[PDB]
Amino acid sequence: SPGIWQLDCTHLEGKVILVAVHVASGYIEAEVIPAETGQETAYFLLKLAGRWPVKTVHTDNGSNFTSTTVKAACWWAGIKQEDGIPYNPQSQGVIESMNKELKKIIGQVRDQAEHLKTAVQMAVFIHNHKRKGYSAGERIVDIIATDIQT
Amino acid sequence: SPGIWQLDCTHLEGKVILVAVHVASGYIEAEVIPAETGQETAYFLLKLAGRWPVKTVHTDNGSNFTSTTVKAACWWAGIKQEDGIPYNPQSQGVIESMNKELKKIIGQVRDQAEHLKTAVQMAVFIHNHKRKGYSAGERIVDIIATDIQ
Ligand SMILES: NCCCCCC(=O)N[C@H]1Cc2ccccc2[C@@H]1Cc1ccc2c(c1C(=O)O)OCO2
Ligand SMILES: NCCCCCC(=O)N[C@H]1Cc2ccccc2[C@@H]1Cc1ccc2c(c1C(=O)O)OCO2
Repeated sequence: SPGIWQLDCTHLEGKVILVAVHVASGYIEAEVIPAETGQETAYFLLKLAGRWPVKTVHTDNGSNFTSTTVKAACWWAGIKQEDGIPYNPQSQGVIESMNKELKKIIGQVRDQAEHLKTAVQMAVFIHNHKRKGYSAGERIVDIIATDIQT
Repeated sequence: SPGIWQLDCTHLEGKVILVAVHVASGYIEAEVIPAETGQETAYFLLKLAGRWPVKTVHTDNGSNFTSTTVKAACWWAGIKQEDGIPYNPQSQGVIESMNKELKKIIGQVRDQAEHLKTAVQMAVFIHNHKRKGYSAGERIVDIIATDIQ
């Protein structure tokens, strides 16, 4: 559970926002990309895995599951690549709600930045610091620290 | 100390590698950029601060210290912008050693990637996971968790 992440792809302003959610905490990382390709997804995963201990990634769709570049990145970074089939059906709804929330925050900050990528990073900041009580940022750190003492 | 970061700028293949070091742990984040501008530095800081609890940043030079865009990012993200004057003189050497180490790792992986940015992210991964004994990645998490508790 401490090492499980979920990829998620949402759209805004004719661009793609690629999101990784740390399942146990709700902490996220995100980037704006022109289109969701294997190469973009692979590069995003490499960045993520150098920053947090990524053990398992539930890919967002079958194309990224299949992509040889994504498999190469997962091999390189020691990540177990899994599907994202919501065997637990509440997962689809949680992700959809998260996407709606992110789009809302982006809208609230959009005017403070010239570029969408900047607004998305502002939204990541706000999401991860939001007290809901601990923040997602506090939760991921706690969860991983607890795991290390084991 | 748990919230203190140091910016660092090094060069390779006619490009710029911008690095943030978490001082207490030695954990790093890094990106390749065409040139070190206020705008690049500001954007990098926004990314960093949304991901880790950045309280204080020791800027890498006076231009980024002065940049109004960098100040805007630090204001926005709630970061205290400080200079990077090594009042403690061992700081220059530690950073220089880190840059050398990173360039070495980059060289070791360079052939596995078409693009420099990919090699740099591989080097970040290796640096943060390297057991010295705990890894830098384990140390940053421990330090911040202790601070929360
Ligand atoms: N020079 C001879 C070797 C060239 C082999 C290229 C090759 O398949 N490496 C993989 C191995 C590997 C392993 C993990 C991550 C990336 C990569 C690379 C793929 C890659 C993917 C996405 C990107 C990239 C590159 C890049 O290649 O940089 O750049 C920006 O987004
Ligand atoms: N209604 C439009 C008003 C325009 C205000 C522009 C403005 O100063 N925002 C700051 C506020 C703010 C606060 C923190 C970080 C960035 C920014 C933004 C600066 C910025 C910097 C670097 C970048 C950017 C943009 C960007 O502006 O996206 O893009 C990629 O690298």
